[PDB]
Amino acid sequence: AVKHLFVLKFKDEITEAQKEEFFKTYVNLVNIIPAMKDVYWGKDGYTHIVEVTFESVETIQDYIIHPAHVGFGDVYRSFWEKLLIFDYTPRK
Amino acid sequence: AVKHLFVLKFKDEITEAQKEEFFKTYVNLVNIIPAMKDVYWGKDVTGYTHIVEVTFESVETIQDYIIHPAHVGFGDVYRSFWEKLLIFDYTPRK
Repeated sequence: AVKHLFVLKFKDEITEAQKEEFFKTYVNLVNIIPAMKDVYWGKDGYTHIVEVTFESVETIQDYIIHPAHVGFGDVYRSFWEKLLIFDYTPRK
Repeated sequence: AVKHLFVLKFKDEITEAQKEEFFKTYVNLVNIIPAMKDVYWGKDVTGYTHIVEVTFESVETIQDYIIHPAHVGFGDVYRSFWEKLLIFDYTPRK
């Protein structure tokens, strides 16, 4: 099982309630995007972390071009100053 | 339960043998440092190339890990392997 992990910094103008709303609405994408298996997010100049579980590297791409994900980006991309993305298979 | 996450880029000269020993030694710290509950690492397939996630009981046990001599030892030996590093400590939530 693979992970889609991303790390974010919000723009200064974004309020605390807005950041909270951002993650709540993101997590709700589990209700719309079949590829998303689980999501967790957290707050520790990056401040926030999001981890999504996927069946495979293939299913990650299904999430990427899903119309709800594209829609989320269009509404919310303006919230972040900068973002890093990582896709990988956890191993020990 | 809290998460210790770090993301790294190795310096260009670092070999595949050095990289594997690096994660092999780091993963092995679970057996030495009680605070470390589990570890997984991965290489990005999409700057930063590698991901390491450590699970801890709480933020208190993270500090036990931080000053543990085996952890300090890992840092002294292996810190020269990485060009850049980001560290995050956070509680996962939904």
